[PDB]
Amino acid sequence: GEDGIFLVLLGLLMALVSWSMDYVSAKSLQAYKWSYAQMQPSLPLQFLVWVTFPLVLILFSALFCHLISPQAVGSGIPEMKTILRGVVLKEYLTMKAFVAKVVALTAGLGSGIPVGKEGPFVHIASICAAVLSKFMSVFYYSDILTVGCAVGVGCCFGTPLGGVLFSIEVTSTYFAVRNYWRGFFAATFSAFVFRVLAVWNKDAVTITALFRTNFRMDFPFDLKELPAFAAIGICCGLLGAVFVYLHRQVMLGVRKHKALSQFLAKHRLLYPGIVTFVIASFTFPPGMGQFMAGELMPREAISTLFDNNTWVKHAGDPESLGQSAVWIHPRVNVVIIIFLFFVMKFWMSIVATTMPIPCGGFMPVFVLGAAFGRLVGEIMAMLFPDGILFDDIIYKILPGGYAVIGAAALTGAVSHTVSTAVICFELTGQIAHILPMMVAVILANMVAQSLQPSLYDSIIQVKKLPYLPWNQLSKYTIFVEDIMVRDVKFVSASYTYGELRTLLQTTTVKTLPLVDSKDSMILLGSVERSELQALLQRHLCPERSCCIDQSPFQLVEQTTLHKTHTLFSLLGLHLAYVTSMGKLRGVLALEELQKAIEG
Amino acid sequence: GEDGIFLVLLGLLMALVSWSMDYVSAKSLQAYKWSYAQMQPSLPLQFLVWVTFPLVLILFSALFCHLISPQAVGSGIPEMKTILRGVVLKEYLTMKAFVAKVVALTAGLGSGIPVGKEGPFVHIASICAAVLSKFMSVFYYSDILTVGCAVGVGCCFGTPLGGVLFSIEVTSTYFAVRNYWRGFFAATFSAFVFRVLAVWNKDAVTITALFRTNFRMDFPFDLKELPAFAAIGICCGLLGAVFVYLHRQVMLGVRKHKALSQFLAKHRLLYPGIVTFVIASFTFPPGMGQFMAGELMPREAISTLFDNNTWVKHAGDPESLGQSAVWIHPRVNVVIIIFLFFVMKFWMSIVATTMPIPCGGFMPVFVLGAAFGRLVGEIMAMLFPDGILFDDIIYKILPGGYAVIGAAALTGAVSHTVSTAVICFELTGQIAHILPMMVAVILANMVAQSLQPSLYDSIIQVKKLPYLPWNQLSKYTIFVEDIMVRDVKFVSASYTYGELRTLLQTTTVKTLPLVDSKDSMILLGSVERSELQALLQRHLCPERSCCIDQSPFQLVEQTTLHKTHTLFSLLGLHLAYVTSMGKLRGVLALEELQKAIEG
Repeated sequence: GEDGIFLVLLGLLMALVSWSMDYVSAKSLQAYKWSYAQMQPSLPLQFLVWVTFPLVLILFSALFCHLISPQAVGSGIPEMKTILRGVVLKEYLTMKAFVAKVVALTAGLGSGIPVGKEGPFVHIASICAAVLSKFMSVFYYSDILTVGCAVGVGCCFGTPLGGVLFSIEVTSTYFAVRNYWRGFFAATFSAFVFRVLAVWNKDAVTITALFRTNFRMDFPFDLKELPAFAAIGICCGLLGAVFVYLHRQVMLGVRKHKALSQFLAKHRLLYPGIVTFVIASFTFPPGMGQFMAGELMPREAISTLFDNNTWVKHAGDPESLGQSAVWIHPRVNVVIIIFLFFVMKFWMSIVATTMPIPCGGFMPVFVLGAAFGRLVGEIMAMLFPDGILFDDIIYKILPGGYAVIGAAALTGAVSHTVSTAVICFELTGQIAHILPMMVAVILANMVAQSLQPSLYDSIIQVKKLPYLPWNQLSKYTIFVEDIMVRDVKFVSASYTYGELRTLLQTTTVKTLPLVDSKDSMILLGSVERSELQALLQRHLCPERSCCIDQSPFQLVEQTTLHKTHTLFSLLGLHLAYVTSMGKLRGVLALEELQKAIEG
Repeated sequence: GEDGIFLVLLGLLMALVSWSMDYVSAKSLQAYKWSYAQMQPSLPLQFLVWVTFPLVLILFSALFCHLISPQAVGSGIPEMKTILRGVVLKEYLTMKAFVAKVVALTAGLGSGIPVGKEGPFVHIASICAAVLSKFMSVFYYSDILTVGCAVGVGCCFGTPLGGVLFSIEVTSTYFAVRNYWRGFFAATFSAFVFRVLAVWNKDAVTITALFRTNFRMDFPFDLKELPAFAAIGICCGLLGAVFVYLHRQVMLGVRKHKALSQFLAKHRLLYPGIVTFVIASFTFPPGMGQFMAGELMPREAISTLFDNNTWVKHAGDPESLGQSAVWIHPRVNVVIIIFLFFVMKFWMSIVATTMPIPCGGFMPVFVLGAAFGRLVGEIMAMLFPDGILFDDIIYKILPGGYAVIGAAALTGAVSHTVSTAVICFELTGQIAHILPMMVAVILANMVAQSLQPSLYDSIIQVKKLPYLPWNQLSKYTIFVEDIMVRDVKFVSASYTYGELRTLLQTTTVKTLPLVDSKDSMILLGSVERSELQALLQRHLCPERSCCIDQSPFQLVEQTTLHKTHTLFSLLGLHLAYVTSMGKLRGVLALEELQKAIEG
């Protein structure tokens, strides 16, 4: 209840900063489109302004990623899912770097290029959670991490339950119940406040999800195109896996040669923008948007792509429809335009996420899934223009739900989870296609689990971070024999004045192994050095309460590394006093286990 | 993948038995209504047939609950959520009692009284999972329990994600990720196959959820009635808590006196039916259904209750609408009919779940939540008949979504969870009212968590079962001093022929504490007695491979009971070799911890 007050204040400021950032980003994009409309149609001058805006904005964000933030480039979720695996980086969790990312992320979201949103927003959300936890309870750790992840994605998209499911279902092994209680509570409140303020100030008539894709919802599917639903898993996940492979094909491409390393050391700044320059050469709407339709910021691009009609029979008319008018070449078949759409988008999304930016890998992946979905919907509308008969009512198909199941399925394959489709129908506003997208997402996840590793697993692999992985292969010859450290810290309780001042003047660390005697070698517990210092100074001052805890563990010295990994996984505890008969024999660390599981 | 084949065969037979049971139940109810229509309107004779059908059917089910099943009366979820807390009852998990429940549950679902469905279906689902796991892997325990619970509720209602959420979120403390993978996989497949077969044989045009409650979904709520949404939590959860209290008011009412105990021992059979007899006297449609409208099996009763119109302005017409025509008295205001509706339903649902039947406590609770929802919707339609203005379109309110948020909210309060509302909108077919029902469910859950215990917690309390509870109150004076058992089983590895045959001829249990020597008292590990017997017989026969595992634990002998409860909770392990300096000093059991936490 009262911790829930902490939670709702958290989600309050989360909704504030989310509304602020997308408000300013939308104003920026509409101001750009305002000017680019209003000046004149001059093909040197439209090209001029078309190349002036993006890289000024992008390299402004890149300056903020470079100079103020020392290490926060390429940030997102995999570093904090490694933090909940144990490796703490408090210098990386800096509040000052916090502001260094988000407004740059605003300039990231100010980009006309597709960018990532949620991963950095998850990270800065966990920053907000940790800092406000520092401010509160004076006026539990991976709990705050998991809560931060849940409220971050659920305040990105106003999606509570898919947000908490997307937090817990991948970034854990076990999970505590007070944490999901806090999770859905703050996530529901965050999704609540995020939607109302756009009705408070700048009308968003009362509630959509974000996107109301209106359908007839009467005889929707049917099950005759259900074998076509076979396709809506399989190849989708296939190409998603290829994406992962190609991402590694450029991550090694980050550091395959020394010459680009040397010129990067010569000047770090110029590298992303120039190649964005050439896809700026592949964005230009009257030059090459004649054959790509580059007039599409991705949000309204997919809302227009979610049009509840058949564009093959709307290839029958030259009618001024809504924004879907941008989907017509006057003499080229529109299956060819969806061809050039998906091909240019997949080989531009890779270099979009390649550049040194804190990037999530979800939103261009959404637009390619939606592209494939309305692709297959329009081409089977071409193959079957007939529809069915029903009681005095002909029911033909429509590809909007096909677009939304593609933009659930392929990104679920990419994300190696199922919560992505939960976000997908939760933003869709209608829940006709639930069990087909569920079947497709589990098909694509088992394809992707069969073939390739994850995105973020490959990310922590290439970045070579300290992580725990494992793969359930307990071989014959692995023993804890060269791993424990036979350095022994020790305190006897029998230490008097000189010995106590010696302990004051010698050691450094926060808590200590406490034994009976150093000849006994048998551990008793662990004691705060700080409490000892406090007791000694506050007994030495008034011149002129021994509480004891225990060590909950012992490593029997012939345990396999897989079962020891399992042990530290279920404990969630860091170090090991590997003893024999009570008598301490070695010290085992988490990083030592990681270096062992290298083998 | 291949364990997923086991999973989909499981969910296949689950969908088979679910389709079978509700198919036969629907045929039974329509055959009853067929006869009760077709004979004649005679008030002695309609009363005659009206009292003949139900208790014949009910006491048929009660005979199956009594005679064939020795202990399976009052079954459901709380016994198996206690089983995953450790207490195994394999005699209670009998396949033969399995068939003894379900067809009786069919006669339970054949009843015109509101009954429970999911709890017994969860239990028999876990029975199916355990038996098929016994049959497979020859051609992990609470994993099978949690999978059984998830697939049971998700095959009850065709609801995968709310089903797996309803399995995990209450019946656990920690939870493993392979288990939810299996969970949503089989749950999605079960929900898939359950819906298609009603289109295969007996048309259910292709896909609803179950109930397509069609709404205008255009300016739906608005936020001006949002303070009325304050009410839709609070009092709802209030009365739900009163329900729990009143349930205990009859559970003690089960065993408050000795005279009814003596007459129950005289003949167990007659007790439920007679009081059902008198509410049969409170069911009769021309006698007292003039003032209760008893012509309502609950499924179509709530689908009719989900009518997307205002019955106050439809109190304006005598028009033959659909089934909603049964909601009219020709001279009594319909707020008074909803008065008698909710009052008779809440004091009949208690004695419905009271009787010795395996019963869930959800479906009449759904109908009272829906009753309160359309109650408040119709009365604010009376208070505000105006609606709003919009662009040449007047938008007035409609109480169907109000009915569905009530039938999410109060049953979420009753169930002490949030997954119930997930099932609610997942069966609703439209997801307009998501964030209001989320806000209402968290309000009602915090009210119910503030006031009263759970249903099933009170159930295991009154049934006095062996369970672990706790309540985060570590007092000053609790120590593990009178709890460990100083009986020591011991085997030395140095035992030769006569000593080994002595160990063969003496002990009983499956695995044993293995020590170095009995004078050492220091435990080494645990060894299967069966493997020892096998080695000795298969070395004694060919006349005429010592593998060693370790004991992963030690209880330091001054641990508090709350932290020891926490220890066994996080381990998921049963017994404790409480040693000192290696040397074994006591044996601590789970039931001993339960008897300690009695204090």
